[PDB]
Amino acid sequence: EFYGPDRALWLGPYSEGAVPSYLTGEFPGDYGWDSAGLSADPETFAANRELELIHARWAMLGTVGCLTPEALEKYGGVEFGEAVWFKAGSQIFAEGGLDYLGNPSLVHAQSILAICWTQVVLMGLAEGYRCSGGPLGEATDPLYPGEAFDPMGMADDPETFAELKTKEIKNGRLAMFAMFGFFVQSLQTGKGPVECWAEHIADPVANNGFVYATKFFGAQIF
Amino acid sequence: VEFYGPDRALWLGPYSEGAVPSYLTGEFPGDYGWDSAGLSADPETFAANRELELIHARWAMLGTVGCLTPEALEKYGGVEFGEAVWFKAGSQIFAEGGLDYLGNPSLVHAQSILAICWTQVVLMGLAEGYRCSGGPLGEATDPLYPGEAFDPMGMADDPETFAELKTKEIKNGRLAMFAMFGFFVQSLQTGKGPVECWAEHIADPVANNGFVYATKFFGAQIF
Amino acid sequence: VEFYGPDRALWLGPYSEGAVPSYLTGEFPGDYGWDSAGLSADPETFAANRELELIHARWAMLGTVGCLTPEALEKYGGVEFGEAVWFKAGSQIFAEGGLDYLGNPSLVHAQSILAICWTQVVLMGLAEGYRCSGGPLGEATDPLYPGEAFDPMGMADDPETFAELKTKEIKNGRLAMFAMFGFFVQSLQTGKGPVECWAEHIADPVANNGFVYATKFFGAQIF
Ligand code: CHL
Ligand SMILES: CC1=C[C@H](O)CC(C)(C)[C@H]1/C=C/C(C)=C/C=C/C(C)=C/C=C/C=C(C)/C=C/C=C(\CO)C(=O)CC1=C(C)C[C@@H](O)CC1(C)C
Ligand SMILES: CC1=C[C@H](O)CC(C)(C)[C@H]1/C=C/C(C)=C/C=C/C(C)=C/C=C/C=C(C)/C=C/C=C(\CO)C(=O)CC1=C(C)C[C@@H](O)CC1(C)C
Ligand SMILES: CC1=C[C@H](O)CC(C)(C)[C@H]1/C=C/C(C)=C/C=C/C(C)=C/C=C/C=C(C)/C=C/C=C(\CO)C(=O)CC1=C(C)C[C@@H](O)CC1(C)C
Ligand SMILES: CC1=C[C@H](O)CC(C)(C)[C@H]1/C=C/C(C)=C/C=C/C(C)=C/C=C/C=C(C)/C=C/C=C(\CO)C(=O)CC1=C(C)C[C@@H](O)CC1(C)C
Ligand SMILES: [Mg+2]
Ligand SMILES: [Mg+2]
Repeated sequence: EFYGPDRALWLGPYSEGAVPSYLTGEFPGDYGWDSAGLSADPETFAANRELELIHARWAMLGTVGCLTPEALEKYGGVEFGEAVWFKAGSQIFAEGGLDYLGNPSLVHAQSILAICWTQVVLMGLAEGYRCSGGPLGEATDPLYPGEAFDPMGMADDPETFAELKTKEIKNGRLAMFAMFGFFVQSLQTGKGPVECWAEHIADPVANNGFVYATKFFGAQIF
Repeated sequence: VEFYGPDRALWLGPYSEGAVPSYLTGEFPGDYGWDSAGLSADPETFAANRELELIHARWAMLGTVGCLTPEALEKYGGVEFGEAVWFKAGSQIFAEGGLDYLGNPSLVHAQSILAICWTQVVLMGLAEGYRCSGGPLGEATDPLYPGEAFDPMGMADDPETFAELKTKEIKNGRLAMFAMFGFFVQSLQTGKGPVECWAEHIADPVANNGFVYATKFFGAQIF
Repeated sequence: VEFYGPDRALWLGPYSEGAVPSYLTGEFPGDYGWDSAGLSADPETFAANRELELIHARWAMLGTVGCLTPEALEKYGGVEFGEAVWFKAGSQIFAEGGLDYLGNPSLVHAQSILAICWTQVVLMGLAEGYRCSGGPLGEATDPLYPGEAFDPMGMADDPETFAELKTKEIKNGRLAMFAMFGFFVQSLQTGKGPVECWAEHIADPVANNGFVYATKFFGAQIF
């Protein structure tokens, strides 16, 4: 019910008139949603599927990456320089630098210029290998190469492969949706996601988003 | 006719001849031959953008009247709202007394934004669902012009005047969208309501115009 | 030899083939095979985007020289402008005496912002009309390369050097657009002019670089 003509659509029963002809159920995540007609061209639709999933993979890492140090500081008694994700980058400018987990023996980076231009070379080469191949194999598929990147062979079965593609893109869209939550939540409340959540569950009727509705993405206008 | 077909009005007047794409043929309402960014070269995308544009235009038409009415009512009709300016109207739900319609505490008198929010989700969620796939008030025969229960006075029964009404609708809407964009930037830049801006301007148009606030970037006084 | 056709230079160097869309074949200037978002898969849109890009590149090329000239002239040529920094240059029309060209009160000496604005509307309005459909300086034979009155020195008469000049034009223009993007973000972040940023940087590059302002979001010091 996630592929083919009898798949799930993005409006449930009210989908009978809101699914374009080119969204036929072939690709993962096809809920028949393209109201803006941005993927009518088959080549562009291929590009947007590549844009979407690559984003979804970064968001999946992002939600765990943003929540982990804040959850470790608030519930694991760990002492980071800055454990909140939107302030975490700034701990490179403090005295002592960026000590991993607060431990000065771990990483302990002192120069943002080294962090920056090391990432440029590594990610520059790594992304170059993604489009045209490199040390860890040939780029047989822009999203699912599954050579060195499927060591446990979880994509070997063609039938479960089709279902795993669905699980990947649905969890990824949830992660992207959450990362967008982090962004506006941080501008609006000024606090980290863990702290936002904790404050909310304590008094959900009083600790929700509408408390900050008088600000425009942080800015207190009017 | 001068709003359809090959001799219709174009978006550059006489300087148009060389700035009209081949796929803008004069078929749909509002076709002034303007798609310089080639965003509607695909016929299917063009179909979506016409639906986006008109659906926007209908919200803008309601918006301009919706934004101006309580402010015009307060400034010239002596009505006492909690917040009569559109961009401050939402905040009245957090004020004491809540959202009193027309200022009357016996009208609406809403106290909970959470109730306003999740009521609109259900009502608009179904209403938009009925728009794409039909529902209680008929079948969604056309994404923009169903005209069943939504043409009760049958003004679209004549094919010729129907074509002229479609033109009037999309032109008034683009004017409304263009005006709502005015509301947005005027509020960020001046901080006042549209009615007050209009009144202040005609008082001294040479001194009360936009360039007084050009040193601010959409409200922010940078540099 | 290496900027057109199948053996041209691409936007990822050796890692490029397999990251070049089928519709980027080497025919047009600047074709490094970069359209990862597939925004130009449609031939007609791709035609529009090439016009958007090049017209921007020409405005950016004029922009970089226009933004750097008064700031470099004021700080290194002993010239006294009213406001020599580009993002402050527009505001000098609101000061007393107005916009004196090069600071000399006998040059221009504009006093009305409304006069500058609505003269530009008429002049640029007609000029852009002449660009799409032709006019006094000839017919619009080509949307980007008319080369009638706009190639008086006939530098594009040789077909081979024309092909190379087209390449140089788009590469210098993309650098200018990329640089203008630098001006925009640099001014929001640092609050200083491009020349002064350059001068401050070369004095102590390890301490006078962008990361000093990384805690601000395009000017705003949030968090
Ligand atoms: C003959 C001259 C003629 C000209 C030049 C135009 C030109 C235009 N028309 Mg047409 N029309 C003309 C005749 C006619 N029009 C129409 C019917 C229409 C219609 C329905 C519409 C147009 C629209 C437009 C605009 C669309 C292009 C654009 O956005 O450029 C503008 C781009 C620019 C770069 C101009 C800006 C210059 C300005 C000085 C910038 C200001 C500087 C700021 C202060 C600095 C900013 C700072 C930063 C930080 C923000 C454009 C101004 C459309 C419109 O209104 O969209 C806006 C539209 O919807 N025209 C008819 C009836 C048949 C005509 C009769 O001859
Ligand atoms: C479908 C559709 C149909 C219509 O027809 C048209 C349409 C409506 C337009 C269209 C709809 C489309 C929609 C809904 C679009 C939505 C897009 C969204 C929300 C994208 C979100 C993506 C967000 C990402 C990648 C976040 C990555 C996080 C990282 C990096 O991995 C870090 O956190 C890294 C990190 C960590 C982990 C810790 C910190 O310390 C430091 C930093 C660097 C911040
Ligand atoms: C039916 C069904 C069956 C399946 O079997 C399972 C299923 C699929 C799950 C299920 C489907 C269910 C469906 C359709 C769910 C639909 C949910 C919707 C639309 C809910 C809408 C929520 C809207 C909200 C909270 C508004 C937030 C605004 C705030 C507060 O924070 C601002 O302050 C706004 C604001 C302001 C004022 C200023 C800005 O600066 C910042 C921001 C935050 C933007
Ligand atoms: C043509 C073209 C060709 C090229 O090739 C490419 C191109 C250049 C891109 C392209 C050009 C495209 C152009 C010009 C795009 C312009 C877009 C614009 C301005 C759209 C504006 C739309 C805005 C809307 C719907 C307003 C809604 C208002 C409401 C809702 O009713 C309320 O006020 C509701 C409301 C609220 C919520 C607050 C409360 O207090 C009460 C009230 C006031 C009623
Ligand atoms: C290989 C090769 C071969 C050919 O033969 C010749 C060749 C082609 C030349 C050559 C090609 C080379 C290649 C591939 C070059 C690659 C270069 C790259 C990727 C450069 C990386 C740069 C990254 C930087 C500095 C980050 C800057 C951001 C800052 C700090 O200044 C902020 O403040 C961040 C910031 C924040 C945090 C808050 C916001 O508000 C504002 C901003 C500014 C965004
Ligand atoms: Mg044109
Ligand atoms: Mg030609």
